[PDB]
Amino acid sequence: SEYELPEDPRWELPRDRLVLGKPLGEGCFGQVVLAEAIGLDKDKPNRVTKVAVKMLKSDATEKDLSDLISEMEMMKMIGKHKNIINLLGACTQDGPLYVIVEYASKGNLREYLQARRPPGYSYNPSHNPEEQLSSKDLVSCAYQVARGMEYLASKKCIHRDLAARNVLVTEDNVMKIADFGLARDIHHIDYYKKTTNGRLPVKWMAPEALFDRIYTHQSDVWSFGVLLWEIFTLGGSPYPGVPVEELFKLLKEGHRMDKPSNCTNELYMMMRDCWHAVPSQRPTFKQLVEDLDRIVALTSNQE
Ligand SMILES: */C=C\C(=O)Nc1cccc(Cn2nc(C#Cc3c(F)cc4nc(C)[nH]c4c3F)c(C(N)=O)c2N)c1
Repeated sequence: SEYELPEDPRWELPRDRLVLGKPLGEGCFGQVVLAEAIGLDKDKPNRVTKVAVKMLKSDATEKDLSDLISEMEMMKMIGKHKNIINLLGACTQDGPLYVIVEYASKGNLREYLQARRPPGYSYNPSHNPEEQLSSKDLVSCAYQVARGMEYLASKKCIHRDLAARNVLVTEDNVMKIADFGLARDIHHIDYYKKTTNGRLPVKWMAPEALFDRIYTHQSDVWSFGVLLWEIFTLGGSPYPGVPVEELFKLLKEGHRMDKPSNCTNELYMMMRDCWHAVPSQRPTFKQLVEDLDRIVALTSNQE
């Protein structure tokens, strides 16, 4: 009420049409709760949709608020795509700011993959394992992420933290890139500081991002290579046993993670190409999409 929150009639949802439910997850993407929205779709005003609702914490500063507004406005400018988390609406009047986005019921991609490990990869940590993925399913996962990044890059959006923990999976097994709308911090950052889930984002950074804080579409392609490695280890942890100060050394001297046990030579070579030392020599997302499209069609669904 103290601030001028922007009301956009095309996106604004009355507060009374949002039935809030349980908090979602452990807060990696903010204070997010599950909800049911009534009549999100103006042609179907009596139908309910499950949605995720982002809000600010109790300790939120004016900086946290401006960031959430900016994230909302950035999602509008980027537009809709099947393979990103899409904006569905917002509540800016008669209460705290709510930003309403698509709900992904199967967790992030790392958790999705780990729960589908065969009991025979590292162990399956889920107490209720889910059915194993085919080789085609895994390549299709990579294809969908590539398609989401190709769309984001076409809108001049650089993700800067592309990783399996930032891909969410819907009930229909659609991959959606998350947390792309975020303004870049104006301060320098700590290379050793984990997120709230304890991830160590330096292991997804291209060397030019590591050493000189240069982020481009080409550095997202490097991260995509790390994500491909995460997919074919079914949620593995990159650079196992390598401390940060080692990692800096190792990348400079030109080594790269070893191929996952269950990964074709062709997909490993795509990983290695994404990890070209020279940014200009990496594939583009346009090329990756085309190549993964072809690989999906040729990859067996039988094992
Ligand atoms: C740190 C531990 C932790 O909480 N991990 C974790 C993993 C997977 C899923 C969840 C819970 N969860 N969060 C979301 C979300 C979201 C979301 C927004 F609210 C707003 C966004 N803007 C942009 C550009 N991306 C956004 C985004 F992903 C969801 C969900 N949408 O379904 C779930 N289930 C917690």
